[PDB]
Amino acid sequence: GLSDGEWQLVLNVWGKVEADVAGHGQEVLIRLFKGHPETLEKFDKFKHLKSEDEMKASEDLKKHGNTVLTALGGILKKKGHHEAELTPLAQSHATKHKIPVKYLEFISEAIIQVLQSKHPGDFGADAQGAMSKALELFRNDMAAKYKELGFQG
Ligand code: HEM
Repeated sequence: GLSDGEWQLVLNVWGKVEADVAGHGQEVLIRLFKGHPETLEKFDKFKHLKSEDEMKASEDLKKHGNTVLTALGGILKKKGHHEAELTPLAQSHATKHKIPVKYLEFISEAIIQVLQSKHPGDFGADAQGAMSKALELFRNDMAAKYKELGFQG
């Protein structure tokens, strides 16, 4: 549960990611790969990128960042009523990609790091706390679906 006011600060800052979705997606995955290299091991398509210059050059890394943030935007706009948007994600991530929950935590922190670097002016103390609670609900709900799916890391 976030208040209505919190959901508003979340959608507001989300408006700035939507003015450049692939741009922000690409830096989130770089921040993630740079910050927890082990996460790169889950991506066949990218385990061959050896440096930040190669990641930056990567057209497919950019398309995938786009995918990720377009999926996450759809969830956020639901303001917590996102079961339907969430299921399919939990099903592939658990069964197919075998992504532990800690990895969800890693990407949540890269998302916040990107918004802080790119929009300091808009991403003050209030927007920061609201976005954190929004990503923390997303992860708690993903963890529970995992659980009913019979998994979890
Ligand atoms: C904010 C959290 C995330 C979102 C919204 C998200 C979204 C997606 C979407 C929409 C797809 C494509 C359709 C599907 O397979 O479900 C995808 C595929 C994938 N995801 Fe995620 N993801 C997230 C986090 C993660 C993390 C943290 C990892 C790895 C450490 C990861 C690994 C993968 C892989 C390996 C694929 C298939 C990539 C390919 O085409 O080879 N995801 N993700």
